[PDB]
Amino acid sequence: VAAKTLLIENEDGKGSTRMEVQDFMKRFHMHASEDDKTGSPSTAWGTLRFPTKEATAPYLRLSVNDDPEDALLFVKAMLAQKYGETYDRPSLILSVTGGARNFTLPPRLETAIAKGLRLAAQRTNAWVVTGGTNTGVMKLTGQIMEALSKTQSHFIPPTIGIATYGVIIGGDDMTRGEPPKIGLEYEMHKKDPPKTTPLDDNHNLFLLVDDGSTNKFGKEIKFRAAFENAAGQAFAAPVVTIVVQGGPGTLGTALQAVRQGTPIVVVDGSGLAADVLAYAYNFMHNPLTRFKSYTIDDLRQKVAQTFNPKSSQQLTNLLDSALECVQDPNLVVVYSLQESGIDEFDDCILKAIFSSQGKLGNKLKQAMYFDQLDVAKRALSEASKNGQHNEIAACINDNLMAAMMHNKPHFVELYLGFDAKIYELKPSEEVAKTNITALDELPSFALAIEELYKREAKKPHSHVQRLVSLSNTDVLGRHYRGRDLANTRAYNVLRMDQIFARLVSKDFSVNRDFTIYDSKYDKVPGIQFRRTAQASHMLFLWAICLDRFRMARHFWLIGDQSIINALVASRILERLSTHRALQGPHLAEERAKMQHNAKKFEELAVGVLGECHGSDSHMASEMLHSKNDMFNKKNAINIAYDAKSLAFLSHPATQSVINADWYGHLKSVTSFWAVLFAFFFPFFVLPFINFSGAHRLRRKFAKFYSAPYTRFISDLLSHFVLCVVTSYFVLDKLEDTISAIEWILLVWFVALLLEELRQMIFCDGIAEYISDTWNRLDLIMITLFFVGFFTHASDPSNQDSKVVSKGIHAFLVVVLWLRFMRYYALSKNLGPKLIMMMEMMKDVSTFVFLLLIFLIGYGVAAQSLLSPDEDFSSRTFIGVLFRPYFQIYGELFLDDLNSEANCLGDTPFTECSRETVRMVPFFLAVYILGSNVLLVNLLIAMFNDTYMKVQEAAEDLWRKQNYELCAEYKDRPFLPAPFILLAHVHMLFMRLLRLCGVHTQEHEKIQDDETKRKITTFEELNTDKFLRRWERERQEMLEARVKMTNDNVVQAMGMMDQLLEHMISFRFSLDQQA
Amino acid sequence: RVKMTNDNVVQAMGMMDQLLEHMISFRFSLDQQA
Ligand SMILES: CC(C)CCC[C@@H](C)[C@H]1CC[C@H]2[C@@H]3CC=C4C[C@@H](O)CC[C@]4(C)[C@H]3CC[C@]12C
Ligand SMILES: CC(C)CCC[C@@H](C)[C@H]1CC[C@H]2[C@@H]3CC=C4C[C@@H](O)CC[C@]4(C)[C@H]3CC[C@]12C
Ligand SMILES: CC(C)CCC[C@@H](C)[C@H]1CC[C@H]2[C@@H]3CC=C4C[C@@H](O)CC[C@]4(C)[C@H]3CC[C@]12C
Repeated sequence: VAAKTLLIENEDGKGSTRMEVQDFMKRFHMHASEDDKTGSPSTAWGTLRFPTKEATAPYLRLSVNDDPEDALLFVKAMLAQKYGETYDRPSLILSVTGGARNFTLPPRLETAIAKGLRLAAQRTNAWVVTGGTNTGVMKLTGQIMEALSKTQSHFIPPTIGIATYGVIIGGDDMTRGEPPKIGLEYEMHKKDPPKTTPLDDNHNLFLLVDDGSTNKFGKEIKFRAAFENAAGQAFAAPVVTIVVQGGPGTLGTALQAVRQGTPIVVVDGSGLAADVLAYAYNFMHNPLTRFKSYTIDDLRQKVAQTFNPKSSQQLTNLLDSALECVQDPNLVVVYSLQESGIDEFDDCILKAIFSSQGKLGNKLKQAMYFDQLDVAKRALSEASKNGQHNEIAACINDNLMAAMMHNKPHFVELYLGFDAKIYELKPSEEVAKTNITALDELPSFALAIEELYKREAKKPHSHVQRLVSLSNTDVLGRHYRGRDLANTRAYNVLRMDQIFARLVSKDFSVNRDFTIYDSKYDKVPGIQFRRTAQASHMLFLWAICLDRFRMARHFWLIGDQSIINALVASRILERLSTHRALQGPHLAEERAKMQHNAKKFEELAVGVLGECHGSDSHMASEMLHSKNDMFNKKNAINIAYDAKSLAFLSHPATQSVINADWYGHLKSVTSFWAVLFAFFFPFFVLPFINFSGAHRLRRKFAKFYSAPYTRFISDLLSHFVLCVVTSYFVLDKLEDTISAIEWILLVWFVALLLEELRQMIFCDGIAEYISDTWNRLDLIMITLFFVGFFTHASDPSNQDSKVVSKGIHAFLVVVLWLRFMRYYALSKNLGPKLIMMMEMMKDVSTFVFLLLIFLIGYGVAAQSLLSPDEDFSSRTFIGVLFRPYFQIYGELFLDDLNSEANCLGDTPFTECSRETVRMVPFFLAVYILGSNVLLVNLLIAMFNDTYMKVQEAAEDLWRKQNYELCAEYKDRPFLPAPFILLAHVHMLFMRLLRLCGVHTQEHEKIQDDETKRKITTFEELNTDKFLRRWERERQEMLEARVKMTNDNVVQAMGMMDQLLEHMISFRFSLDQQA
Repeated sequence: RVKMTNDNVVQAMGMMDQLLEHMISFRFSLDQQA
């Protein structure tokens, strides 16, 4: 369909307005003949489709008196219709100029020129301005640019051809249609009488300058020069002229480009006027020994050989134009394959860009697009050596913001190495001040990170705009689900940090202090280091949020608290890969491979812990008990449990930290029986034990009874005394009145119900407490004791109510002794057997679902077959469901079946009354073959395959339950269970500190700054040692060595081909010298 | 074996760079001799 609306850019350059196609293209005019001066408005514009081309290039016929800024606005409106309003702006205008006739090149120089032009068009997104015809230099530029059109997706570089209308074949066919011509076919083989030069088929745009003449060339040179000057004025881009062969008109074009300030790159080895300009640049600028023999008379003889003028004054004017074209050494850049190299054409384009109109930040942006960091490093060292460090440091902010924009982390490390603070970032546009003080306290680097979030969110199919639109949060970061603050400042970094704290966990939170960024704290020691740490953490969280791995590695390496930030990263990238805001096919591989990158951070985090376990176990235990102040004073193993990293929690150094968090961090009593002997005799063991006056022994006893192992063995001893005293209650006979042991059981389970209600209501929440298995077993033993005690206490004198009370309390016996198995998770040899039994219970339920078929079928058939003449009752159903079971487990009741069958023979099934009654054996025979030889041994094979499947996963789940049991018993009350309600009375004393008295005094231990600086230097030394060892291990792999020697063979084969070409040139010079 | 042939490729690339520098010096001496 033809487009009726086009987005034309405004005169301010900050917006685009939709208009009609005829109303925008009425400013483009045309001339029907040479006598017409004002002419008609143009009716020949639209889309022309070439043969063997999938797309139709837009053509526009414009007048010679029309302005080139309207043609550049029409090209920008065509690019806005092609690739949306957020199209790629060009950074280079490559003016391909040279011979309009056919010019055969050597294949090494044409391959190097086409590879440099394709690499500059792929990297810089450059606009190619050529002649547009399919003959010679413009056809070679179209053959260079057609390889970039197929190998690169998304936005393509446009190849604009500016050509005269009267020489273009098919312009009368282009002028014979109602505009816009949507896909009109261009016939290059059509015989046009007055125009014989067809257009190039690989040119992606056409500008046909119409002065009304026919078969005239050179009428569109000044219009293409004004279009290149208008594009360099509009996009703030340098214009570079590529020159290959060429005539005297190309020499006058290069002389007018050198007079206009445009730098020109001449490719030597292309012959003609380009070799004459290369010989003039060799005689005028090059002091080499091959260029020492070049003379003005030899260059005049080469100009008479190539151009061949009719007069000697024209040869003197051509030699003067070749001298004045190569008079400026900055404006002429000579590229040779025998001098520069094969991969030096884009370096010659970058050298012409550095030798162009020189802004320093635009040269660093063009070097960051061209990706030659040694060129920008030598230019920054030359700018620092010339005393221009203030102009370098003024332009390093926008170059560094473009370096995080275009994702070049070696340039990020280059600008970070060139004396620039990472907390000295300022945005490109000014931020409007809101009435909220949280945005008023945000510094300029937070506005720079919010500018990079708004720049990354302006791309189409962006996952961050779908992340914000599915966030349902406020601009302060609260999830309560003003609109100008929700449109302009919606990507503020406090709201992003609250979305990241929600995206790690439900209870995860971060803490950022901007009050060290004031100028009054500049004299504080280490405030600049904490400023670089907070800015590296914010740019680190932005680097995960843009999923760039190497920039996140660089901000992880220059940041502090590396292990905690790597765990938080790996959790938020592994959860953000499997998220509904990243659903969609176009964000497919960024779904996948970033999850791959997420596993990379998990492996990275383990190795820094391994580097800590390479260095010192005691410094690693001092590392992992340190509470980071940016994450609400949480230790790193709680960050691992909230981050759910099972690979980090199964490490033995983390298990050394968790077993140091057991036993009160006391290195004397570590055995179970030694802790039981210390708990049974406290006064006779704890002075005699090793350490961690009377106040020191009281502090040692207070360190002993605040251990989680001591509270765990107190809860185990209280549960053992509970189960033994309820065993002595339920086995002994209940009296006619209420006994004192029933009052002790009532007070004991009343304290257990008060501790269960204190764990349910005031501690965690109802949905967290209902998800636990053992809390539900505790609730059903509370309900079983209260049902049996209400059945006893409804009628204490009835013996039948005592029978109902013991039959209700047998469930309490079975569930209480089964709840004694929940203390076996602290043992090393019992806990994975419990997790393997809980994995194996699905195979148990599969065996029950297999055996119920055989049991119900043989039970109904067997009980119907031994009793033919019997009415149905309950006892027939008990006779179905009873005996078959116990015939699986071994008691094959047989005499009782011979007595039930009423068979009177001396043989055990003979002389029976019913003749069909001696088939109960045969059904019993096939039942015990189906049960005791088929299904139970299928369990055996299912348990062997089940245990050999999930043994290591049961071990890693035991490590997660080990830190979950240590965190559960660290927050346990210090008293055991029948004292615990009295300890809840002490919690009621905390209620006396809460609201009425309000005299609560609490404090926390503050660590030393020297110990935290030693832990941070230990973290930086272990992280640098692990990244050096991991780079050596990545370089020491087999695949990297065979790929490195394959690239070195390919470079040695290129060096051998260059040495063979230099030896062939030396043999040709030795043949021509003779 | 793959580390020994990687070191031998690196030594052969250094010998090819020295042979290319000697051939460029011989071509510069043949240019200056004319
Ligand atoms: C091979 C099977 C699956 C097919 C069906 C066979 C059944 C219907 C047949 C095969 C042999 C038969 C038995 C053979 C002989 C007698 C003795 C007679 O005094 C009473 C019936 C009784 C006890 C038959 C009952 C039915 C019986 C069990
Ligand atoms: C079902 C497949 C596996 C084989 C079928 C075997 C069945 C039909 C056969 C095998 C042995 C047979 C029994 C062998 C002997 C006797 C004793 C006779 O006084 C009555 C029939 C009776 C009780 C038969 C009933 C049918 C019987 C149970
Ligand atoms: C290797 C295994 C399969 C051994 C074979 C077992 C079979 C053939 C045996 C085991 C028990 C046997 C039964 C035992 C008792 C009786 C009752 C009798 O009045 C008729 C035969 C009958 C019903 C037998 C039939 C054959 C029998 C079912």
